[PDB]
Amino acid sequence: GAMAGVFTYETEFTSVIPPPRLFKAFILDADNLIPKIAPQAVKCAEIIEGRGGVGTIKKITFGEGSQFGSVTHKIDGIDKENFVYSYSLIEGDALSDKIEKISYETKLVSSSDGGSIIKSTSNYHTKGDVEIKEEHVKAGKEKASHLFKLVEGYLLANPNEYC
Ligand SMILES: [Cl-]
Repeated sequence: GAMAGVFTYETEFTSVIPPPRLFKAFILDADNLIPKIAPQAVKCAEIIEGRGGVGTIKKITFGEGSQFGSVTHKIDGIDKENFVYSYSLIEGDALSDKIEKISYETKLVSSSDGGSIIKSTSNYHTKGDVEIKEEHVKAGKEKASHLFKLVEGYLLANPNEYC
């Protein structure tokens, strides 16, 4: 029986937008917001099974920017009051014989200056010898980063939304 392990990588950035508005727009309204403002990034998001809570299975189809590829996510948890959203990658290019699943956690933390700290944890569920490239991981972190800036810009330009 092959070695089962977990490789954990955590990363953070800041936003001028405080957690309640950021969690409502960027996290809870991702399916509707991102295809609408960034069609090149996301073509659409479709719920396959569930209502939007824990256990929900959803397929995200990318735009031209990611060669109309796609990812399938399972929602592992949602804590609206603490701004925590957990989900697993259950179908995607990042999975292999070596990486069977990636569980992510996005947590919004408030700061005293009125902003947010966006804390992203990636947990890679490994099988056998572990061979994880820093370039492969950091391209995934850059990806999430440049997209967030499009969301942040839009929310600043449309202050009446997600209040
Ligand atoms: Cl990238």
